[PDB]
Amino acid sequence: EIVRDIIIGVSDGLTVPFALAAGLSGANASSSIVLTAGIAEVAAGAISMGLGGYLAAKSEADNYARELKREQEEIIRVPDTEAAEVAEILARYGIEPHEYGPVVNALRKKPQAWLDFMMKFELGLEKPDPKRALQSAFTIAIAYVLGGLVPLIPYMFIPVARKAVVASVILTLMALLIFGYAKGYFTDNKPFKSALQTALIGAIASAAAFGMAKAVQSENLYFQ
Amino acid sequence: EIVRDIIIGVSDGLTVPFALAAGLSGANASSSIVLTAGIAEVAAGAISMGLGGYLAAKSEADNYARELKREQEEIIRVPDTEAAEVAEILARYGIEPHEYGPVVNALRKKPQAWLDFMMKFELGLEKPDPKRALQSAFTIAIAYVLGGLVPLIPYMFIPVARKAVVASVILTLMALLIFGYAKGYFTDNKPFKSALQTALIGAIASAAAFGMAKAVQSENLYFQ
Ligand SMILES: [Zn+2]
Ligand SMILES: [Zn+2]
Ligand SMILES: [Zn+2]
Ligand SMILES: [Zn+2]
Repeated sequence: EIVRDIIIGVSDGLTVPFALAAGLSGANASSSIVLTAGIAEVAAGAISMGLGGYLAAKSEADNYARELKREQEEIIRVPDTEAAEVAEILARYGIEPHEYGPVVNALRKKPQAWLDFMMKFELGLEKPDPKRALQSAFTIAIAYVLGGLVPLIPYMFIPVARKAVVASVILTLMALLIFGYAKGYFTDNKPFKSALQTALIGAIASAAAFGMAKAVQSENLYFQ
Repeated sequence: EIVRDIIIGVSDGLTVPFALAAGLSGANASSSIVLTAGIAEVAAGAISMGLGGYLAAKSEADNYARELKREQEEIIRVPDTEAAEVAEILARYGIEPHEYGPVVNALRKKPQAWLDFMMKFELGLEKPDPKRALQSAFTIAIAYVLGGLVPLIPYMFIPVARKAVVASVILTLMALLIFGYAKGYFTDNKPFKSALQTALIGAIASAAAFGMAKAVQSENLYFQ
């Protein structure tokens, strides 16, 4: 999870901060203009995922605990109505009633397990950790910033943008092929494929941002 | 899902395209410069989520079907080893062996159900639809574009950016309060809270993008 949040968050700040930066460079914009947009974009990105992460986590933490309660109240007020819904669960998996019948009886004495299974199928069996909800957001905001920084560094040292964009194109394509392989070392296999696929989303968007940076600048003589 | 993808995708293109646009306006940048960055950013965003959506969906479609096979091969080659892992599942929920013992026997004759449950707990019970995987990406790219367009429209009609940003601030704050309430009409309740919370992520990031647009422009006399 946190390994995914810090790598899935890096691959967003590596692509869009690069794509805009290259697009701005392509439309003959000054390094300084490429930074002001890019840093405005990185920070505006990190806040949006930072709070978006802790608005979904803090909403699902509340919702699944609230959904935990609503199903217990259905298990309590009308015990057979809740029994039938998970009798259906037992039934659903080709389990013939004369054996699962006694199961409900032991379940009616001990709440947790019977509940937990109906719960598993209602709330997805995902009772979450409250602290790791916050840790998900801070880790995704940080990794997203650190990935936006990578395409931007050269424009900080090189004030001709069409000079910097060549250093930026190689640095981040190196970074996309490194952090593409790392997103394949974990989770799904074939890390050389993931490397090339993150490099290719880079290219597609950096080229679209270039197509569109130029198209809006299309009547101006200099970048205005 | 598709209702979430088209509304969760709108709330990204409403916030970051606005935040940069306001930040650029705040640093005394021309409408035309605010469009060239913003349209570069919207398109570079839509490609990144467009392909990111169909690289995770097409990877999990393959992975869970591949994970479906690996567990069947463990269920086949060493039937008792797979039995023990889901005998553990049965055991785990306070189910005493003399009743679930006969369950495994009927399960050893019929593969699907026994498999499906171990599968449910290994692959999250999420065998996915291949077509809806693609529909998720096209719907999130489209909703993300349409949401970037909304903060940008006024700069297209109004060439003084500090004039346009006032129309943009009201249009999209209207849009965040409308599409914040709609993300509360579905999923979690309390839609007036969700409205105000999407409006507030707007403000936090639009203010951070403003803080940073200005800070990089801090030594220039005019926007350079
Ligand atoms: Zn129930
Ligand atoms: Zn029920
Ligand atoms: Zn197993
Ligand atoms: Zn096993």
